[PDB]
Amino acid sequence: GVYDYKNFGTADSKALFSDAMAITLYSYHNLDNGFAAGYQHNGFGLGLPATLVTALLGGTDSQGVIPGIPWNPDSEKLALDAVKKAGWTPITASQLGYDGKTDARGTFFGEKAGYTTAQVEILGKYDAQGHLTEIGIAFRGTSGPRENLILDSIGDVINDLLAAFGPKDYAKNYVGEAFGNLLNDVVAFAKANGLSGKDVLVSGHSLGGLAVNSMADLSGGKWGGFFADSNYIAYASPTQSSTDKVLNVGYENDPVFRALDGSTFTGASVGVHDAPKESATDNIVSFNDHYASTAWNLLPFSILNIPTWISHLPTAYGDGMNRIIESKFYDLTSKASTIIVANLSDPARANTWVQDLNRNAETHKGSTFIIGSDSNDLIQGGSGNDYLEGRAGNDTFRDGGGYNVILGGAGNNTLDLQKSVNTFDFANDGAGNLYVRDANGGISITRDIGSIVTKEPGFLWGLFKDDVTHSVTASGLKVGSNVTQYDASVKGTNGADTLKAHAGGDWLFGLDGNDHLIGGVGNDVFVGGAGNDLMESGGGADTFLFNGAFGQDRVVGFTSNDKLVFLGVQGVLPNDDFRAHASMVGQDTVLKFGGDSVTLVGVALNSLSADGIVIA
Ligand SMILES: [Ca+2]
Ligand SMILES: [Ca+2]
Ligand SMILES: [Ca+2]
Ligand SMILES: [Ca+2]
Ligand SMILES: [Ca+2]
Ligand SMILES: [Ca+2]
Ligand SMILES: [Ca+2]
Ligand SMILES: [Ca+2]
Ligand SMILES: [Ca+2]
Ligand SMILES: [Zn+2]
Ligand SMILES: [Zn+2]
Repeated sequence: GVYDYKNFGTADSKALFSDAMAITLYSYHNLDNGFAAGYQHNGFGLGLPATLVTALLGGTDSQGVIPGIPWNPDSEKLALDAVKKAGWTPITASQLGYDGKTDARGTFFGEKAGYTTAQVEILGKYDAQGHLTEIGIAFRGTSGPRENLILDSIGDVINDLLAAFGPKDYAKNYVGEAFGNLLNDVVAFAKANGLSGKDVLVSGHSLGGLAVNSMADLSGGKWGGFFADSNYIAYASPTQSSTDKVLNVGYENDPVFRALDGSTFTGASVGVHDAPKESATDNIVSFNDHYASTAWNLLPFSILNIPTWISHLPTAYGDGMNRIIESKFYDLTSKASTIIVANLSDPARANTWVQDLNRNAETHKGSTFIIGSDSNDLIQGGSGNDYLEGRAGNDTFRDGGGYNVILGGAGNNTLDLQKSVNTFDFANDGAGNLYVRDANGGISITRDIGSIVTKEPGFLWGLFKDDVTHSVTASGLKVGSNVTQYDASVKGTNGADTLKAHAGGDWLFGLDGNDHLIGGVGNDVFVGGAGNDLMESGGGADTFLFNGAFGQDRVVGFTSNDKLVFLGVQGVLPNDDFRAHASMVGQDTVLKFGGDSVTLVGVALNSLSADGIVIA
């Protein structure tokens, strides 16, 4: 998964991420809440006020209205209830033995000149018996003194800030300067409660995220090395530490995210700065009204241009990346996966297709994950391989080709093929998968899509209608009661079956259990399913399709004109080809995808070509 961290598995890494997000949002105390609500209801026509940028960078004399920043009067309680719902309670000064200042929210403040407006939340997570089990440190970074955020233009302010982070280790030393003594008290408190460094989660967003990287960098030498083994997840940070400790999460179109290289100001800092970085998630797109709009994108992309900070806002971090976490596709992803997250206002969502525009970013490689919202989305996949997730709402999908998985989710969902139904083949395994194969051979596996919309240029049956709506049934595609019949198939059971294709060619659906699939002289598509399946070509131009936890399969009689298709399988890195997954065991080629494998019986590895092994 994209948020894998150290050596936690997929699941623990996800629980870790979800906690980092919760304590990070808590540190802002709903700063952007009224703004996010306004954008969601109305769109981004009014753009983004300079006052919001200065608030994000400099903090607030709170809590209440600020010009151009709509204020939710329940900002504070909403935020506190939320962090608690996530399992976290602020720890008091008194619990810490800390002699310094906390305000009425229980927030802690920086300790040295230049750092006194810096903020941090110290939170505890407790088991059902009320024993402390984890400590959360959520940095809320500031630039320093507020009156310095209006002395020049907002663009000068931003530009000067960035140029100041690297010289004299300003960004590196930040947490040591601001919170050096507080963090000593945290060590003592951790130890008295039987916690070590591994039980501490450190997070924060922005200058907060810059603080997370600072603390990582300081963790080896300060506080007796106690936090060296701590968990560091930083959101939308301009900087990256020189350790291997920090998971730097951000949107690729967030102009603050990765603005600096380490903490070094470069020629790209004020432009597009989308070079790959080891600690970073490089290719997560926030598909919001700005990213989507030609008008908003007229000016060159730059942090110095305030509208672009729309993609920096913390509410869309929490909302969008939680949907990644909840995704059915989550365990297919990895750190550099291209993930497009539906982040449009209610107005834009009605008429805008969520798609990878690849705007202001290096060329996206490998498969694309598009994650919808819980409302009605319009989702467009590209001509390569796509994983499209509708979630709730009535969603409409389009896709331009390749191999795809399309998950309608709850609701009444539609796949609009934009082409004649005569250019497609439809198969159905009776277990909720409808397969859609285009005229070039590209297969989509679809679930929970009840309508297919075709475009017929000629009259269908003499009967029907440029756009034509077919209803997906157990027995075929229905218009009223025209049938487009499913391709011929043989279906098994969830036990061990032998299935035999007819000479004409059959989709063979093994399903669960260890199946024996006997193709014939014709063109078969083999779907062994779960279990360890033995699949025999039997002649023809055959396709073998692997999805999910497909087991340990054996393929017999594979030739040049046959094709393997791996779609929604484990262990695939962007632009892996088959060689990355291939080895010889005896006279057999073996392809491994996580703990699943295909053995090509009697096939020499050197005899194979990438064109017959599709890795999506
Ligand atoms: Ca990128
Ligand atoms: Ca596609
Ligand atoms: Ca949806
Ligand atoms: Ca849906
Ligand atoms: Ca079976
Ligand atoms: Ca099977
Ligand atoms: Ca065959
Ligand atoms: Ca199998
Ligand atoms: Ca063949
Ligand atoms: Zn306990
Ligand atoms: Zn056999």
